[PDB]
Amino acid sequence: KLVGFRFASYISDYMVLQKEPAGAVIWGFGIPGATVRVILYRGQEAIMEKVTQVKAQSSNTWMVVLDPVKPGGPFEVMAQQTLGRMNSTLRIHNVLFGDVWLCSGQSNLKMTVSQIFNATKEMYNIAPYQSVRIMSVSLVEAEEELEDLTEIDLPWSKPTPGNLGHGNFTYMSALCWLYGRYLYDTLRYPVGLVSSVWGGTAIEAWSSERVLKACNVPDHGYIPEESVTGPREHSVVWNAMVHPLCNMTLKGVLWYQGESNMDYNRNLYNCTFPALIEDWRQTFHRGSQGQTERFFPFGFVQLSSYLAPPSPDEGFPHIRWHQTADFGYVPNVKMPNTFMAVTMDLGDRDSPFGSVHPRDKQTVAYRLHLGARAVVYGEKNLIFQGPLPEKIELLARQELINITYHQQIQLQRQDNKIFQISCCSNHQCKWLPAPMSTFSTRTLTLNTKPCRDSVAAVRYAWDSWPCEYKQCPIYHPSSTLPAPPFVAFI
Ligand SMILES: *[C@@H]1O[C@H](CO)[C@@H](O[C@@H]2O[C@H](CO)[C@@H](O[C@@H]3O[C@H](CO[C@H]4O[C@H](CO)[C@@H](O)[C@H](O)[C@@H]4O)[C@@H](O)[C@H](O[C@H]4O[C@H](CO)[C@@H](O)[C@H](O)[C@@H]4O)[C@@H]3O)[C@H](O)[C@H]2NC(C)=O)[C@H](O)[C@H]1NC(C)=O
Ligand SMILES: *[C@@H]1O[C@H](CO)[C@@H](O[C@@H]2O[C@H](CO)[C@@H](O[C@@H]3O[C@H](CO[C@H]4O[C@H](CO)[C@@H](O)[C@H](O)[C@@H]4O)[C@@H](O)[C@H](O[C@H]4O[C@H](CO)[C@@H](O)[C@H](O)[C@@H]4O)[C@@H]3O)[C@H](O)[C@H]2NC(C)=O)[C@H](O)[C@H]1NC(C)=O
Ligand SMILES: *[C@@H]1O[C@H](CO)[C@@H](O[C@@H]2O[C@H](CO)[C@@H](O[C@@H]3O[C@H](CO[C@H]4O[C@H](CO)[C@@H](O)[C@H](O)[C@@H]4O)[C@@H](O)[C@H](O[C@H]4O[C@H](CO)[C@@H](O)[C@H](O)[C@@H]4O)[C@@H]3O)[C@H](O)[C@H]2NC(C)=O)[C@H](O)[C@H]1NC(C)=O
Ligand SMILES: *[C@@H]1O[C@H](CO[C@@H]2O[C@@H](C)[C@@H](O)[C@@H](O)[C@@H]2O)[C@@H](O[C@@H]2O[C@H](CO)[C@@H](O[C@@H]3O[C@H](CO)[C@@H](O)[C@H](O)[C@@H]3O)[C@H](O)[C@H]2NC(C)=O)[C@H](O)[C@H]1NC(C)=O
Ligand SMILES: *[C@@H]1O[C@H](CO)[C@@H](O[C@@H]2O[C@H](CO)[C@@H](O)[C@H](O)[C@H]2NC(C)=O)[C@H](O)[C@H]1NC(C)=O
Ligand SMILES: *[C@@H]1O[C@H](CO)[C@@H](O)[C@H](O)[C@H]1NC(C)=O
Repeated sequence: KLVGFRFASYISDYMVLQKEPAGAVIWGFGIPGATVRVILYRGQEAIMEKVTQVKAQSSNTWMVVLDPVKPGGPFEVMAQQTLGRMNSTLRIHNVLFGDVWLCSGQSNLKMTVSQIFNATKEMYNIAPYQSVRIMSVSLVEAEEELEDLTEIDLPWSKPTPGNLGHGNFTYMSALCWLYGRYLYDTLRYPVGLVSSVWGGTAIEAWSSERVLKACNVPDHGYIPEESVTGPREHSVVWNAMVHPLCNMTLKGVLWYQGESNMDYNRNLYNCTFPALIEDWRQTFHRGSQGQTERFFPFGFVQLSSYLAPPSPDEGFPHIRWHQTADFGYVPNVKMPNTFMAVTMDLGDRDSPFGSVHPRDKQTVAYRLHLGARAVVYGEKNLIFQGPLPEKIELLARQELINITYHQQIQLQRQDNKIFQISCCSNHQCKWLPAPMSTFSTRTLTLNTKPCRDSVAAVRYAWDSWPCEYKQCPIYHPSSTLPAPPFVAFI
């Protein structure tokens, strides 16, 4: 109905488009049946040209896929609209080509540069990162999937101190920006960061109907008040803030979510999250006409610490577990081409926003940058996963449990209460603290004395607030990566 020739909403000046091998997609609206010519200029020279015609059927859209472009810039992109004796031209300037990353999640990734530690110096450190272009999607929800973005908080723009730290939970994600900054330090070519994030949302709002069907999520349509403070309805956030973007070619996705699922559909998270990334991969693949990799990188953050009221069953450790598909590490078979950052040891007790919103986002960006370099940018043989036990065995006569880790381990502190084992007597189990007894470069021996001989399972770091800041027991000496939490059965 709106027949005004225009680019898509997220196509503006200063943007970053996807680089070779993938081809950037340029689409917009116009008059049905009119002809559209999209020309890419390097300076004043027209490097390339594609031709298409605006759909005469329902969509009312015109779309071209450019040829692979080499990272760099600046470029210009022009679209010309012609029909009969009617002529129109659109031009966007200072376009760059490089790796585009989509950041989404809830309030912890909404947190801005102005809100984190060392805020001012990070805010004003942009001089070497002017080719790290940024955009923040405004909060909109919709009952049905949308073809275009309704509302944009921060259009494509070069980073400045003001737009980096532009308020409380507003413009630029500290995590997204810092991660893109590490990425630019490494890659040294243009990076684009599009952040569409809504605080206090459950993963159901971010998933389409397909994931809900695949995981048999209860079709309440609504979600317990306190658990989630944002849009309850299913898939609305996805419909209005992520679906329109799936026609943009992007390098990868950064994801920080799970806090709102601690007490809502907890036990289905190990289904929904892998299903979510898979559905996003497929939908972006078809939306960009195959330009986005069908298995594009999906880097995510494991939930951080949280000072929580005492509870018999805490959701946070369960969600930390389910975020790995109950496997303890990524990438794994259920999540190929994915990297993770463990953040439970980066707890902030005195944060003004809450224990759940720690201000140390630089360390998170560093660990995510390790994961990305290893999994995505061919920096193999770089330690990006924390020490995880390859072998667990039980010595019933010695009343011990011998655990051996794949990587060498280094002891930062002993915690009698961090290791817990389950005591199933009369076939009724009970979780009890198991103190560490012996330690070695690659193995440690736990003690069973409090549980007699009915041992069934062990678990490590299964508390919402497991340790104090950067003070967890087990660490890698070289990589400064913490031993991730886990549960194992005997
Ligand atoms: C509070 O926040 C500020 C702002 O971010 C931090 O200060 C920056 O910290 C980063 C990271 O330490 C510094 O970046 C490093 O700079 C070194 C040289 O930078 C100078 O020289 C280059 C030209 O060579 C100039 O372009 C640049 O502007 C600087 O003048 C690099 O050598 C570093 O890279 C390598 O270092 C290690 C090895 O030691 C490698 O392992 C790395 O992978 C990497 O390859 C790095 O790029 C930056 O210079 C700091 N200053 C500013 C103004 O940003 C504070 O650290 C932070 N403080 C606290 C307490 O949180
Ligand atoms: C994604 O993650 C979720 C949560 O981790 C998984 O859902 C649970 O998975 C576990 C393990 O597969 C299931 O546990 C089974 O529970 C049975 C009884 O359940 C009752 O008791 C528990 C607690 O006591 C209550 O919470 C529950 O509501 C019921 O009242 C046990 O009988 C099972 O054990 C039997 O078989 C095993 C097989 O080896 C023996 O070792 C045991 O001794 C015993 O004979 C088992 O413990 C649990 O039922 C699942 N649901 C819930 C709500 O907890 C998903 O499976 C997981 N999905 C994927 C794909 O990873
Ligand atoms: C960017 O890439 C994405 C990739 O998905 C594309 O998104 C697709 O957009 C179209 C919109 O045209 C979506 O298709 C629409 O689905 C409607 C509802 O489907 C459900 O409900 C119907 C009955 O209610 C069932 O039959 C069906 O099986 C589903 O269960 C259809 O009703 C739509 O057709 C009707 O809508 C238009 C209104 O615009 C009418 O004018 C038509 O005449 C027709 O009656 C339509 O098919 C599609 O679902 C989206 N993809 C996905 C995966 O969901 C974008 O199109 C693409 N953008 C560009 C510019 O290329
Ligand atoms: C960004 O947010 C911080 C944190 O505040 C908390 O989180 C926000 C998301 C909101 O939900 C806030 O309602 C919430 O408290 C803000 O810090 C707060 O700053 C204000 C003003 O500087 C402080 O208010 C005053 O505090 C003095 C104490 O000396 C009282 O006497 C006054 O009457 C008045 O209440 C407030 O204490 C402070 N809160 C915390 C927890 O530190 C911050 O202002 C905000 N910044 C911007 C730019 O919006
Ligand atoms: C716990 O398991 C580890 C792992 O095997 C044992 O350490 C091994 O000890 C043998 C002794 O001959 C060495 O040859 C291996 O090289 C050791 N492995 C490693 C990784 O160091 C350890 O002895 C076991 N401890 C107990 C009490 O059973
Ligand atoms: C549209 O106008 C521009 C500038 O006047 C011109 O270069 C172009 O050839 C025109 N296209 C038509 C008339 O189809």
